[PDB]
Amino acid sequence: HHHHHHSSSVPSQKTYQGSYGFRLGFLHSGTAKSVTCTYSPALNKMFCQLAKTCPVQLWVDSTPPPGTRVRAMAIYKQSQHMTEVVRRCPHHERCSDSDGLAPPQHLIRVEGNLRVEYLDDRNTFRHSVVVPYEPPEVGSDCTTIHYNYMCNSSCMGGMNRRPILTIITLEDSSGNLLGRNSFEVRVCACPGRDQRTEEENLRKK
Ligand SMILES: [Zn+2]
Repeated sequence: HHHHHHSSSVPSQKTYQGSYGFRLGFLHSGTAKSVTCTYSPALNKMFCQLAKTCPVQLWVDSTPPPGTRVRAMAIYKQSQHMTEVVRRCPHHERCSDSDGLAPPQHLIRVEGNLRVEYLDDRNTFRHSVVVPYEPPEVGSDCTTIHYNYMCNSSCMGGMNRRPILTIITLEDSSGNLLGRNSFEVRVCACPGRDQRTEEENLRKK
């Protein structure tokens, strides 16, 4: 459809635990050359490869009500590009790599969930992917959602080498905000090397 490049609104990226003590967790922070997705606690930044699985843990202090959902949305980190809608580059939008659920223009996808829903906001023009919140299995302390980023920092067009932030919101069935957390994301070829070097850069900052 006729694409809108900019949005009249910028979603908040402010951390909010809310009534249920909503917080994100990440599996590991290792930086081996074989790593496909890792997280830097010091930088609150995820480093991952194109289309690879990105586990994100959802933690709560108490069970939220039925119908609770979890939304993911990307926005450009630099204020300058903040109103530009984050979307896939022409190449990826047109390569026919859809899994049958995700519209081709969406940067963020969720894998392994038949109840996933993709939204193209007709008011804000922002893209987002939502799944039902699934309370942890008996014995488990959290639940994990597996995201996929379908463009990287080397793509022509789209992000065009610009840094982005992923904003995760816990919402009720009415669309009200229950919690929010965000982290920067760098989709690249060597996540391990980049994280190990960027953490070094921070240490000398
Ligand atoms: Zn791309």
